[PDB]
Amino acid sequence: MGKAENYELYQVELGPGPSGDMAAKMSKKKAGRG
Repeated sequence: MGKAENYELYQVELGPGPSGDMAAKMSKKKAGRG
């Protein structure tokens, strides 16, 4: 059975980086005191 093969593959097909579009864009936008 499949879990999310078409799920993650769909995200990588939409934006560029898979884990670089949700917490990374918000980490630099609101980092300041890190």
